[PDB]
Amino acid sequence: MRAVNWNKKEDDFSLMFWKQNIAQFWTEEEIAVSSDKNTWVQLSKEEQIAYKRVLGGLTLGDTKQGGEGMPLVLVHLENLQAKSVLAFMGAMEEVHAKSYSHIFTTLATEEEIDEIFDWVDTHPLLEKKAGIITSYYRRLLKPEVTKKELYMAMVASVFLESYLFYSGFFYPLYLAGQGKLTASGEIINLIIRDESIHGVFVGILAQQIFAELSAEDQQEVQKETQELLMELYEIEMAYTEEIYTSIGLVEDVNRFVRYNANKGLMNLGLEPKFEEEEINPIVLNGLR
Amino acid sequence: MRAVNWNKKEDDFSLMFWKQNIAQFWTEEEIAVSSDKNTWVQLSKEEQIAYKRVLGGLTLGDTKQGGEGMPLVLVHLENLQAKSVLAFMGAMEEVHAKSYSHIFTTLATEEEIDEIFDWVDTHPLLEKKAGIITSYYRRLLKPEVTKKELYMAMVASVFLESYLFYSGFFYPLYLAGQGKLTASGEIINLIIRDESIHGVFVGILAQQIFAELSAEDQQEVQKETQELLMELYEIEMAYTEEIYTSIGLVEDVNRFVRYNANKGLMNLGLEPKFEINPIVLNGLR
Ligand SMILES: [Mn+2]
Ligand SMILES: [Mn+2]
Ligand SMILES: [Mn+2]
Ligand SMILES: [Mn+2]
Repeated sequence: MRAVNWNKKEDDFSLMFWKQNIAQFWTEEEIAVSSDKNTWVQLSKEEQIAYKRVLGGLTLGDTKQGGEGMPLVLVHLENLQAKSVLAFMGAMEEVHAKSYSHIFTTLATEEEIDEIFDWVDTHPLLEKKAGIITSYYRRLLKPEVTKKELYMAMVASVFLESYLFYSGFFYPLYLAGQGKLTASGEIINLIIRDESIHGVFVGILAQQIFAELSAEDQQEVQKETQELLMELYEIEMAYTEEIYTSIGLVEDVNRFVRYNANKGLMNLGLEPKFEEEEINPIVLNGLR
Repeated sequence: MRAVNWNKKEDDFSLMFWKQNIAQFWTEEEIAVSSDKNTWVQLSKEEQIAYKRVLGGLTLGDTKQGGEGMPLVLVHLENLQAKSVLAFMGAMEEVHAKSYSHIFTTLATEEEIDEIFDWVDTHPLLEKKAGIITSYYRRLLKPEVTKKELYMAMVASVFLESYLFYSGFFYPLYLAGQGKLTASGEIINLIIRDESIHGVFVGILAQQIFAELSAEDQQEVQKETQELLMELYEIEMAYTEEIYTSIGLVEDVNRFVRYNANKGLMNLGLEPKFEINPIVLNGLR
């Protein structure tokens, strides 16, 4: 039985990603958010509700990535150095999830926070989104998995945090770019800095697995990947309509979703499928 | 589907352990090992070989804990806050494993290091040890597991890092307690500091599951736990004889194994089953 040996490279990238993930390590106590209260109260009830709902959804995604996605993918990887990187990434998903609770403790009462998490747990589209993604992870709950199954779980993982999440990162970035909730915006930018390299790394692993497949299996997962992309896109358009109609941002959020879907495809070595638009300039200022 | 909500406690201890795990965070590059060369060369060939072999075995343990044990236990937990703690622990197991390579890079040539890892991969006792432990984890690769299966995986985890690899920490601590290889000893102490709280935490989770089992299931896992304890002990006794006879430390290491087996039992809320070396104790300072 093999032990991980870092003095002999198993690939050309795992060490670099290990060092980068460790270098970027942070926790929620590093950013004080109390100063956001002054701009929080300047928002409308509908704006506050949208903010809490999108952060509720982000918490769900990170809960599933740290608790199902990364662990089940990494268990089936044979590269021990890449496994190490995924374990660290999985830990950071739990830091991400906890940091949203750090924001909530400042911006909401205990009753209001209970309301958020109850709404998350019962929401039909969130359940549908999460259910489709985690079904790919659940297929890995067996002693031996096929590379097709492992590839598609990697695709699901890239789509979750390079793509599906951004319907949610939009609004904290949009507000931060307008000078509102900027401390919470600093936290969201730390999360995005992590997820950027999470998606690149998993996409590299996926491309390596894809190249190992038979031609028949490659054709199957190529088609399944494109179907999944557009299945999730249809659900995300319904979600954006539900969350953002009240505050007049549906089409803006949809453009951001398409932008990040193209990024997820490129992380997988695949061509863009949506027209190449510029990032919303207010969002861009929030990423600064 | 539920998201983790840290503003409402799911238990009375997960936050306490989250904060402590975080507070103890460290990486392999914090301790420079170069100064150990001066005491390394003063060891005999037999002492150097034993050192490299024990550290190879420790690496295997952490490779298995971070890549199999922690992920498969955590994926079946219902408590999302406890899940979070275990995910962080699993990440630290990879820090542990990488830190042994950091030591090797200073103390061994490239060819010698590849010899170590070849010896680890083909060693029959290490294969048997790891195979017994990871068979409890492999049982968790299915969509529905029983609480007996999850309990026994937690038992195996506690035994792995409260018990079954102290046959290995003995020698780094023994040398460090004599002023030899003290920088590597500092790394081992950071690892032990983590593993102390890993075993306690998984032991708490195990006791919580145990209390939900029927009386019949409790009887059955109690028997399996005591038999596993002694199956591993027999293998460990053979391992210590193989590793330490050349340097005259078999009986000392065996005493240390029994002491830590008792600690693993206590982490599970169980009574001790066996009736510390003072130089090892000085290496823990
Ligand atoms: Mn994340
Ligand atoms: Mn991620
Ligand atoms: Mn460890
Ligand atoms: Mn451990």
